[PDB]
Amino acid sequence: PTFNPELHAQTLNSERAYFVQPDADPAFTPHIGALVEMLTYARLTTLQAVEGLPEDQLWATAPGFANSIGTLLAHIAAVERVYHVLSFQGRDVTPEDDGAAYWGLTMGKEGTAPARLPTLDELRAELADARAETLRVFAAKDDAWLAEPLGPGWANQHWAWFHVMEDEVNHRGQLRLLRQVLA
Amino acid sequence: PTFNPELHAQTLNSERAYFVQPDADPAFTPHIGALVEMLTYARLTTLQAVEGLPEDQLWATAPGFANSIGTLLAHIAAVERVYHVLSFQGRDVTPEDDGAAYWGLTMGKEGTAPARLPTLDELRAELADARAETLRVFAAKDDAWLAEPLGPGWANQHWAWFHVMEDEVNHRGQLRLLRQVLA
Ligand code: NI
Ligand code: NI
Repeated sequence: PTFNPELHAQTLNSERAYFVQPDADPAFTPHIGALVEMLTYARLTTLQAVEGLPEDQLWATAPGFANSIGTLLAHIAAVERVYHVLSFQGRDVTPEDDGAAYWGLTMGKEGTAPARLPTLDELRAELADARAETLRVFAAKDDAWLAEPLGPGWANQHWAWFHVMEDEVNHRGQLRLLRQVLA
Repeated sequence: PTFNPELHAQTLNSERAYFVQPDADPAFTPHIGALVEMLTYARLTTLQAVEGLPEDQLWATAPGFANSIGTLLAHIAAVERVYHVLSFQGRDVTPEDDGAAYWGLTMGKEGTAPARLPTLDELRAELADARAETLRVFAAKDDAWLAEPLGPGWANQHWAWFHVMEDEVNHRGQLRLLRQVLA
């Protein structure tokens, strides 16, 4: 099996979003399944935080908030893209080889900037596309894989994917405050 | 067995902090073990965020930041205390029965305020004390328990403890920005 969205939370407006069910979906082994639930919840809460945002506020900053909502959304997707390289391809990321991801990763300070800045819809599409790739690969792996060190070292697979989730939540806390300042 | 701190990350300055090892500690069943690792990592990162903070900044606010660092640290501990009630005792929390926790939970707006505000050391002691109680109880439970609905309903045990971790990380993102504004 592959990821079936109907077996996971699709909205925060349901009791499903408040259950972590590691065996919900036969596409995933148990620890991987638990990660999928957590990643799903983190993404639903990121999207709720920016839902309805006036588009003229997307790149706005404020005192104490050096990174705009758009910058943070680019960053969240880019961290996932970076971990596809570290976790799935097994190599370190560089600005040479991974320029777009590196730009997102570094809040636009390094790497390769896009030709024009993305719209909010494009940012959400890139978030979804990154996540689709994660879930594709997760369906191919098992919990023994999750215990392995990363190819480039210094962490294990379980931590790496936890970190993708945790960093999203970290920046979503920031997004909540910035939106409130701007709006 | 009960929680042995030597079997878990004790510092962010070690490769141990970047491994999630659900079977590290015989005190815990696998999904519970994974939560413990995640909760541990979240707490280490909260403490790093406030380490060395000048104490005169503890209750300071700034434009866009209605909740001070002290308020957020009180909140993080209080959410854990609230979940001890919901998860372990099996009842809803009220301002009548859980006044101190309710004050932390609500950023000081409801509930029962302390006689005087805590110092940074006291805030960290309360964080540690709350966590000790969590780990005590986790050693008594198994993964079947983690799948159960909460007694007061609306979530499962697995989600509840995930949420304690995730909300900490959310507010730690806020703490990072506030400290940078003040300092
Ligand atoms: Ni980040
Ligand atoms: Ni909170």
